[PDB]
Amino acid sequence: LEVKFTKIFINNEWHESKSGKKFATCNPSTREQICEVEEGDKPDVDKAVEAAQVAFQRGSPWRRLDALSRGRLLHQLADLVERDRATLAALETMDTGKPFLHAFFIDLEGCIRTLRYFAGWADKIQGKTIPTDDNVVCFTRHEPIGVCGAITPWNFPLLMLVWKLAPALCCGNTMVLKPAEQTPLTALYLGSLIKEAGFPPGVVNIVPGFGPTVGAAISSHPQINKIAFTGSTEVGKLVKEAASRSNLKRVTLELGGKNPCIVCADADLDLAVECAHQGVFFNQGQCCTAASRVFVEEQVYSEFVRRSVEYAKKRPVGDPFDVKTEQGPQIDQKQFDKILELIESGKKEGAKLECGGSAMGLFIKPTVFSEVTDNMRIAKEEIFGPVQPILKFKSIEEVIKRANSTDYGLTAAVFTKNLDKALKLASALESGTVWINCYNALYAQAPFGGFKMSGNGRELGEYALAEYTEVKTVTIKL
Amino acid sequence: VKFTKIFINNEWHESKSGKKFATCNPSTREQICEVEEGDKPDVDKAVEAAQVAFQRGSPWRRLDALSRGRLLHQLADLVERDRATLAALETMDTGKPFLHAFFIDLEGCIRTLRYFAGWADKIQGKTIPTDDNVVCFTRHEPIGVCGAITPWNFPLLMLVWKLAPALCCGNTMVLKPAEQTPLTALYLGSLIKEAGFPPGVVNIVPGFGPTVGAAISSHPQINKIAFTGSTEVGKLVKEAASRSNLKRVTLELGGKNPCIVCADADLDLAVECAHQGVFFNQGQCCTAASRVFVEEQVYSEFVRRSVEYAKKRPVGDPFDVKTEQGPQIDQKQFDKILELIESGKKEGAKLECGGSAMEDGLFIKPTVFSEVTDNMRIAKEEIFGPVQPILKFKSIEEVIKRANSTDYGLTAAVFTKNLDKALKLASALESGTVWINCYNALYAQAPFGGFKMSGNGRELGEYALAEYTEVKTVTIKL
Amino acid sequence: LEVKFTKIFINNEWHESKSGKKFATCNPSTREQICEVEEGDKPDVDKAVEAAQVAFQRGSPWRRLDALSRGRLLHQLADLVERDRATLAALETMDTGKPFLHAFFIDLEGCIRTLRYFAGWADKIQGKTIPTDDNVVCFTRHEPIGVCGAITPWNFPLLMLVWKLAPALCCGNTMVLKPAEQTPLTALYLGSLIKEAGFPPGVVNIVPGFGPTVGAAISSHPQINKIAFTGSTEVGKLVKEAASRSNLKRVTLELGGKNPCIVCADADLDLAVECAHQGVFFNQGQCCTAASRVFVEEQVYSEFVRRSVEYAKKRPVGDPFDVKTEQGPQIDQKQFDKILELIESGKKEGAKLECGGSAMGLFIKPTVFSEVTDNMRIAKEEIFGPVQPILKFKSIEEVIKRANSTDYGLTAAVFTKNLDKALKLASALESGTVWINCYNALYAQAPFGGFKMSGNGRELGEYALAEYTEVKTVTIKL
Amino acid sequence: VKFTKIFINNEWHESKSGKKFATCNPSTREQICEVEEGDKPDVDKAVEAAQVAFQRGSPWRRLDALSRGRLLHQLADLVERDRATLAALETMDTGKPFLHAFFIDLEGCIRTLRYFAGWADKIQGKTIPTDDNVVCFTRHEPIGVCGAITPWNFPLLMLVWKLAPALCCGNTMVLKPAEQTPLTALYLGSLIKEAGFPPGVVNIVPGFGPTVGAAISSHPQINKIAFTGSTEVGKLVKEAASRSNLKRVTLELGGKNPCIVCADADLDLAVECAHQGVFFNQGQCCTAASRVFVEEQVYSEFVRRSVEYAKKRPVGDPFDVKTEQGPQIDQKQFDKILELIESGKKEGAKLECGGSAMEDKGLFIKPTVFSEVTDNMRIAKEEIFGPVQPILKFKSIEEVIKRANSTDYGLTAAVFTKNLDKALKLASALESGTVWINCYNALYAQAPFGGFKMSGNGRELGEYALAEYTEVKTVTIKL
Ligand SMILES: NC(=O)c1ccc[n+]([C@@H]2O[C@H](COP(=O)([O-])OP(=O)(O)OC[C@H]3O[C@@H](n4cnc5c(N)ncnc54)[C@H](O)[C@@H]3O)[C@@H](O)[C@H]2O)c1
Ligand SMILES: NC(=O)c1ccc[n+]([C@@H]2O[C@H](COP(=O)([O-])OP(=O)(O)OC[C@H]3O[C@@H](n4cnc5c(N)ncnc54)[C@H](O)[C@@H]3O)[C@@H](O)[C@H]2O)c1
Ligand SMILES: NC(=O)c1ccc[n+]([C@@H]2O[C@H](COP(=O)([O-])OP(=O)(O)OC[C@H]3O[C@@H](n4cnc5c(N)ncnc54)[C@H](O)[C@@H]3O)[C@@H](O)[C@H]2O)c1
Repeated sequence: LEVKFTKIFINNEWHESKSGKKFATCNPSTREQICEVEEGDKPDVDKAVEAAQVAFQRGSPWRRLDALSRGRLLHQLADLVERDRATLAALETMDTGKPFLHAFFIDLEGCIRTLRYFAGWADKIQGKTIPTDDNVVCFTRHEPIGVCGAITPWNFPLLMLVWKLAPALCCGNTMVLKPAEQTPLTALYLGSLIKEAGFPPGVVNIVPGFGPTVGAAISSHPQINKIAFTGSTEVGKLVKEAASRSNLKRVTLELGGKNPCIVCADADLDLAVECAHQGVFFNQGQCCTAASRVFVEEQVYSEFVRRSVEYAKKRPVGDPFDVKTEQGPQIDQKQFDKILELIESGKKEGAKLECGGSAMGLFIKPTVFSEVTDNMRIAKEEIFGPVQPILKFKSIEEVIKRANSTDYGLTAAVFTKNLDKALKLASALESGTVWINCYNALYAQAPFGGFKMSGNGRELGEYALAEYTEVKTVTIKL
Repeated sequence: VKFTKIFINNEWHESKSGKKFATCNPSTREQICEVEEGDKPDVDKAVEAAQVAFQRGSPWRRLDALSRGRLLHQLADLVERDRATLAALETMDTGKPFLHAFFIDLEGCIRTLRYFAGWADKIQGKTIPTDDNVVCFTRHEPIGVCGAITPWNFPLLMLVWKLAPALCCGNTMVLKPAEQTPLTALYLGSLIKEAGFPPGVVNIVPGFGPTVGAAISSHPQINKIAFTGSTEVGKLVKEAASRSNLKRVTLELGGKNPCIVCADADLDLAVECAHQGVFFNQGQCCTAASRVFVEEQVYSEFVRRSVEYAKKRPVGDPFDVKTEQGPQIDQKQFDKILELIESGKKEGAKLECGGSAMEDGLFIKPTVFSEVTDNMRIAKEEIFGPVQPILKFKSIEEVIKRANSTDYGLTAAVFTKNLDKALKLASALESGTVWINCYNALYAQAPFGGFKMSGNGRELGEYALAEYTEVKTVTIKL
Repeated sequence: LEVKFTKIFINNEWHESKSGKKFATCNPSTREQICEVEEGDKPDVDKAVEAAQVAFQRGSPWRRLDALSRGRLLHQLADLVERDRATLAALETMDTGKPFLHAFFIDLEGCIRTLRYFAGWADKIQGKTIPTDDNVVCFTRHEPIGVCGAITPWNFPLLMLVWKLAPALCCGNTMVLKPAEQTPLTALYLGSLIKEAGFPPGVVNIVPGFGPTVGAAISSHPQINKIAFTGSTEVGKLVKEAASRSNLKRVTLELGGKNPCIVCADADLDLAVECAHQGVFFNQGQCCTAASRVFVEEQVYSEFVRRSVEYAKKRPVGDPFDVKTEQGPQIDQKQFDKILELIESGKKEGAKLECGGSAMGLFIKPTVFSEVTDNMRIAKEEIFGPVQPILKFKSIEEVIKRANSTDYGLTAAVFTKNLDKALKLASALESGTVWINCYNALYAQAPFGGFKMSGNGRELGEYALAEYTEVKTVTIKL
Repeated sequence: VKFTKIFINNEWHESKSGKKFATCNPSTREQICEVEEGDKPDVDKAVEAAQVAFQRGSPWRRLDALSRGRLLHQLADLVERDRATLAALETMDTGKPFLHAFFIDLEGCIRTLRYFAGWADKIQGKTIPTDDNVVCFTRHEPIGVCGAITPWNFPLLMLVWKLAPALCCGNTMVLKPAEQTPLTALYLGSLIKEAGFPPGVVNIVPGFGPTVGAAISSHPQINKIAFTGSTEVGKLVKEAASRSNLKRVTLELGGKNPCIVCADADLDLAVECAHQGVFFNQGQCCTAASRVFVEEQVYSEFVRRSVEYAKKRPVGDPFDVKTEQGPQIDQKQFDKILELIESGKKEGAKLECGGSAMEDKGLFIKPTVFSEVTDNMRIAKEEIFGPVQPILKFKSIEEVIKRANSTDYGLTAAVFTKNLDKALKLASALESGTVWINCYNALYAQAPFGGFKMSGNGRELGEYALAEYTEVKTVTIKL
């Protein structure tokens, strides 16, 4: 499979970098180089931001479109992505090491449902008419914010981009996007379909490059109105801070978590075992929603640990293009070493290994730690790799205090047949999403986001539209 | 003056340092009293009080939704009871005409409280259609402990715009008034205790910016901070939030608000509205109409009648029945104003009245400048004083570009009888509020806030609830 | 306690019937006459409708009020009802035979919560701004429907009146009310409070009288815009048909039902026994929400029947004014003879009397039927008196078909600890309200109403506002 | 004409009676085909089929929300693929200019389908805060089996305004097109089947009013009905609904809609708008501008410019690219109109053009303008539904308000003025479901439509349409 699109994307034309520089992207499954990609910088960002400003200029074609046509263009874009679903899944797998079937049936399915879902909102973005006084007409407009910058991570490259572009374009904004340096490939392909669908030049522009260079340039730009970042807490902090330093641009942040997973005695234990396994080990464990703190009630603890080890010892690891591969390699050696060091962490600290604990190329064998306590490091640091740490609890209100004691709050899951327990837990957990008797159940129509240091604002759902619009009161006196 | 101490757990406290700052009457230039000077150790005590008041099982948490509303109505009952006392303190602290604080500043607080009293049992999440065997819904939960930082120009009302939605939504608060204007907030606490609010739901720490405010903005257990004040400090607040615990942030900041006048318009209506829109609150108001664009056909007549309005504006003792304009807040502001006046002369604008102080005394003569251009300082910097600069224009598409030329975007006003002209302008002005044939037309039910660098979220109306709640998704598999 | 209000209420003035006729109202507790009431007719109706028309006329004081003042007037009325709480409760007990404490702590509490809840909606009824084309402004108004008529039954006189008047006034309509002929007293007393709160003349008018006479004049009236009826299916059918044949006025109906009460094996039996008993015998069983069909899984059945009988054998029956009286007399002899004929029915048909079955005065003692089948009379006909029948079932899917087997669908209740059983039943029961491990849990903020033949619109919650507003599209082109 | 039979369970059926009725082209004045004549026993079978398809556990009920939407998009794709065929039949059955049915009627169907396609995964209930230990929420469930009864003036489009929201929300349907205009509905049935809607989700029974329509409105297992047609039959529908099972009812009825012209209006813009608003679809329109109030001081100049617009309006064969007005729908309407015209003279209005038919053979009526009209005349009170523009005269805004609100009708209103306050004051005072300003017939799938007072009950189009096709359930849980 050959990589067509490697340049910078602006006014629906392909540009090479002003500096002339280029950077490489590698296949984590072979460690070998894939291609060279134009490396943009502050000069390239400036150009893209101009373009998106002109395309947003009042009187521009994009602004003159009627709402329903914005939806038509997103439905066409989604049509093209379905036409080329296999290519895109494959570019994604070469760049991230993800199983091809996971790329094809998950990442791409999510991009199409998201794109279609927000095409549906485009003529349904409604403000309000407000009663005040007898002789007054007062109403509200949900106007487009303007120029929106988007900065995405390496673990769900295409999908995270789509979570932003889909509501942004639906609402009538324009965009300058920046993929992670590790994985520019799909984003760039997508830009080819954006031309082929009909989007007027300048509505979407794309500058690949590095964090402290292209990304900082966006976050600090004086004529970008709004920025949406998905990635690490560390960088999220800087992005909000550069945003406020510069022009006070609006900010959406989705960051990581140490997400709890609570198993009650009265759970259906195999559903629970099955979902905590999938929740830990999906996408090589390199996923923001990973189920990295599994609390089990004392009475079913050993039976839970046992059954989980079976699942982990039997999980096929290999070449992501093999159809039976359920786990590929980590993204690169930098993550590889990060993970194994943290396994040492728990060894060094008293946790009980039950399987794995070593490498196997860039593969790490599925690892289960038994008998984990809150103060351990694999219990407080997001591991972001195939490591399942299992803890033990006695009380319902005990487990609540313990799950809520991190600084983060992205996700939680609870497993029980008991109506009163499921709901009482769902209300008390400080989490952006609480799954009950399921894990990784995501929907285009259900909002997603963090409490606390897991982030700001929401993506997906009707709630995404609040992030891409500016509210205007018009008040008329008679 | 009865209330001077730090308010925590419905109790009055001396500063942990024992220090005290003085508050002063800008009319008499005499000192009203001394107020406890808080610092970070005081803020810690208040935040802890608000945390405890917010734990699950807490009296405040276990209250009915509708009970929260009844609590807000009883408070608004109390403010209406002590309405004259409160308006009186506010006039002492700010120099504001007593009748203005009584019929405007105080009237806003009672209706704001009443409006948000009615929202308590109407904060509604969503139930979301997904799959045949899935129940998925969203809950609008309180963010938690909420910080307010308010300015000196509308001390009690800018307070209430924050306190009122916050409580309605079930949060707790730590409030910091401006060092110049602490009294009303300290009095409001006593009414909160008399109203039956459980202790710790509201805590008030008076003191200063780089001290108490900075403590509030970077605290690790404040979840959300709401700021009204200057742009320079708003940036600092958001930076502190971004760098501490990523707390949610609302900003209401200033503006350079245009006031557009077509030859079409009711000139008598425009001249008074523009006049009241520049001079209200001694010009010290976020919504001040500091850039009056007039169509040349009616230009000179506008200047003539505005000059008359200004020459006849009664300036004097705020407590006298007929005072329309009191003294500026303090000597720092006073000098700021005269210095910007002078720059206008030095740069070529045409003085038509005022330009001077009066009895040295903190009063400034109502000042009108004609022949103003966009490059001038009196046309770009926010004066916060009784200075009305009048500009000139010819075409509508010319006026739009000139008005949107700031980095600000709080407020705009348009005067015309032409249906299409009115609506075209309402759509094109990049401002949070566009008034048509009125000015300063504010309602608890219409939201308020800035485009661009004038601010971030919204206060008042239904949109204010967005800023004091967190969206959780609960997804259940069957 | 002496009745003060006996006459017809129109333009805030008391009036004798045009005919001079009057009808008596009697105390079921005694069988004796309480007083005489002016009996209106089509002539008096016509006069009331004109009052409502003039007060709803454009430019009238009522229409000139701002929305938030409609709220104040509702808060003021609620305050009056709370001030005279015990008197209204007593008038209602005199007229219905209801326990005073039930009149005081339920009926009246529901009136005060409803008045206050809909006071909060008045300045919060919002239409929409709709995006279409570049040069078009389109928005909607939720305008007031106009003159609304309201017709209530005898079993909750004040409460059912309030359920219509609170949302109707909240949205700015005007009304003509009609109590049941059996209970006019409290409706009329309320009218005196309406004058005392400050509602403009004509906003509310009351014309007591009989169904086919005053009630038909309302349903048929060419200048009433909306009718809201609570009562019998038979009369509800006629009201809708008269409304259609006349002027096509809008219609709300809340009718009766045969409401199922489903008990699973894993239910908390004592809770389930407690609520199914209370849900049958509340208000002497004379309740639209009554649990006249109790399905039990045949593992707990006899143990359910047993404990049920203990509850029925000891529920104290006596003078509604005695503190410990939990069951008063039936509304009159006509209702009395309906129930005990219906008992006979079940005897013939093979049901097992477990207790009761006889009279004692106008009192019926708690009667429980066991071994009850779908085809029995007491399983299909609304008993509307203290008769608890108990059925038996094996499957979830069986009980689902059997409960939906009616033409009615007002309420349902479900008892189980099982998360999946609760929700499955909740989604599958064709009922306007489904309770889970509770019964008769009503809130001002939660809508109420019927599926199928149990009713049409909804009452309470935001959803009631739809029944009292008319939608207008305004579309402007530039 | 490939499709003439009864559509039930995505199959085709002959009437149980074996009877058929004729449909005829109002331009040829000849018969197009025969269509099965249904009666109650066929409506029972269709209703039955709609129930089984609606049973819990049925395919349609197990689809996820988004796939319901994907189906509606898929059907809108087919309507656009066969756009010409569908617009043609419509012109054959109605007399409508082909180009009007292609660019207006058929375009409204595709946008309506596509707008409500997007709503299927966005029908959102509420969660309600009550007590510390209570979970309370609402669900917006499908009402169940829905029946539609549509008129002959916009056959396909009035059908789609009903089918689209209903399907979106997961209902099933029994449709009945008007006996004059069955063809498009039966063609639609094929496209619903080719789109892969499960059998029974949509069922179509052609036939007559006191027959099939009455059978539908009184059916004990139809849960909800949506009716567009005349007021007199709308009353009958609601009555039958009340006598049977209290099924929910939506009514879109007629109007006598005012069109108000201020002196400060763009007169050229008002003239054409007023003209196209009276004469569209040969005047046979619920939105028709059947009462043109003009201010005295542009009055006679308005009349002058309208006459010119009328005398130059090309009447003729609907398939000629330059026809702007075809023939009336049949002889019955034809006589209605002429009989209302003559009474116009009898009562003293000033004919200014038209007032007669044209051919001896044809069903064409000359564009007819009346001046010097007054509120008491019949052409000012009764709905003409034909090419007749009566122009009235007024002085005051408060006077024009009272006069315009004086009907029992209240569907639609139009105001022409440049004055911001005049515009908005009238928009609040006019008791009408839709008030246009400086435009006419400005309809969008996103904006609701329907009557005040006797012009109807509910709304169609916009989010408000979903309210008529769902049933609200509260679920309250105690902990
Ligand atoms: N040495 C450490 O302590 C440490 C800790 C954690 C992660 N890391 C490194 O960061 C990576 C985390 O992976 P990730 O992509 O999911 O999260 P990330 O936050 O590092 O990157 C997310 C997105 O933000 C961009 N970005 C990075 N820095 C930016 C900046 N200052 N301004 C604007 N944008 C910026 C990135 O190019 C990317 O597109 C790891 O590969 C690891 O090498 C290092
Ligand atoms: N051109 C200038 O010299 C300039 C510029 C900006 C601000 N200021 C000062 O601010 C005042 C403007 O009036 P204002 O009250 O409306 O705006 P402000 O900037 O002083 O902010 C007002 C509120 O924010 C608080 N605050 C101040 N500094 C803070 C900090 N570092 N962190 C957290 N909170 C802080 C203050 O206690 C006050 O309650 C002026 O009087 C002036 O002294 C001056
Ligand atoms: N006042 C009048 O003069 C007047 C007005 C309108 C229609 N009509 C006559 O009605 C016929 C159709 O005109 P229209 O389509 O505009 O209005 P309409 O109300 O008669 O028909 C609309 C729809 O309702 C159906 N329908 C008719 N009677 C029904 C009934 N009893 N029960 C259930 N459904 C029924 C029809 O088959 C059609 O589908 C014409 O023949 C016309 O002459 C007369």
